[PDB]
Amino acid sequence: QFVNKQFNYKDPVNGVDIAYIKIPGQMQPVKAFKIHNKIWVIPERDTFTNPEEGDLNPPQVPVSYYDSTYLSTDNEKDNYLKGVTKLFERIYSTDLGRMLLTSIVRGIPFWGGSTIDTELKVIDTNCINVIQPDGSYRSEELNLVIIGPSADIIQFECKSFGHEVLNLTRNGYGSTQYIRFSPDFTFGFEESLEVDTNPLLGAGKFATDPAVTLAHELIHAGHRLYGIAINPNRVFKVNTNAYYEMSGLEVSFEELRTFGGHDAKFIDSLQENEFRLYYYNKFKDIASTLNKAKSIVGTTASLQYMKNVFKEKYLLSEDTSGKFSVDKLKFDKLYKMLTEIYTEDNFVKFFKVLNRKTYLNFDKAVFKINIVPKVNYTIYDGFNLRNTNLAANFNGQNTEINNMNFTKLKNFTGLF
Ligand SMILES: [Zn+2]
Repeated sequence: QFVNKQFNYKDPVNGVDIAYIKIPGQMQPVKAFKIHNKIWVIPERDTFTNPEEGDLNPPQVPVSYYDSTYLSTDNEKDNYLKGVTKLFERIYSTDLGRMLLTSIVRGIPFWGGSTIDTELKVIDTNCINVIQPDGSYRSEELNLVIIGPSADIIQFECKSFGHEVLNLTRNGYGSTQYIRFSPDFTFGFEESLEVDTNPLLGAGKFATDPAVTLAHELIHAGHRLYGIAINPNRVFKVNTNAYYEMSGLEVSFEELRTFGGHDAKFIDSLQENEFRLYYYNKFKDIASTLNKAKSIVGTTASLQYMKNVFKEKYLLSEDTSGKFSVDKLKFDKLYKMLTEIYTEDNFVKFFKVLNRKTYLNFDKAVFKINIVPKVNYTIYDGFNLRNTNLAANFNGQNTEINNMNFTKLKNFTGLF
């Protein structure tokens, strides 16, 4: 199992894996759960990571959904925690998911906080502050936090804190990733491509498996933890869908990469090679920075332990004297793993689900779901339960046939 404890929300705090924490304005502490080394879950709406997003009311775009009361009660938080746990187990049960989660846990954000070259130092915004049994705070490094959505319930995304001059998600360093996510809602899509990619057609017959949606965000998180995310200012000015063109819709290269399959091929070979070279250069910077460091700051870890952590993360070569370098062959291999093997399209193949065929579509609807009961959804089958009417033809994802598992909250078709 990926998650050794089946936490209940009302389990007592212990200051270790069930604790009140603060994240790096003023905030009150929030109850959080450490589901795995380097990975925490905060069953709260995210009113914390962005100062401009401190409340839960609408400011509405077609694809949005608002309910300021979602995820306010203990029962909802208990189910949130169980649902997120189940999705991590579903992911981890696949070879591809085990690979991705292993990469994520090994992807410790770089200790790039020193302004003195000869010293190696943590960056504080890659930590959380945990209330200990005596009521005082300690600082804990972590890689990933799953948190509830902000005002728009269905705006899922990977958020992280910046640095004053460093671009941590694009300079190889990485940073702690906060994924706004809910297991309590999902998207409807259409099985015919010419309907799915038309904004005027379809009610959302099939439901997206939320394990795919979480995997998608985890793939972004992998890019961002390794500091290889593509700048969102690099976009495909889509010219393969007449409706996209009418509205001038642009899609980031980072999204196309993450989806994979034919979408990723809209990044041409020259651009692919440019980015590979750019990020290779960032890993070389990191090796040079590590070589300059002769002392560590803080008392919790030795310099040789931290140099090993980063050797293992970046797959660096180390000579006998202890000098690091980047092997271009190993770089290309890791870069390829993170960017081409870990894709939405590949997850679809492992989960054996129906899914959108492209990111360049129009979402059809949003449904309320409940994946916690095993009669509804399982680690091994998702909605498409074996030895039932739901096992065949993705019938479990068919919102018409498995109608008790989906309640439509909003239609998007006709609003674009
Ligand atoms: Zn995405």
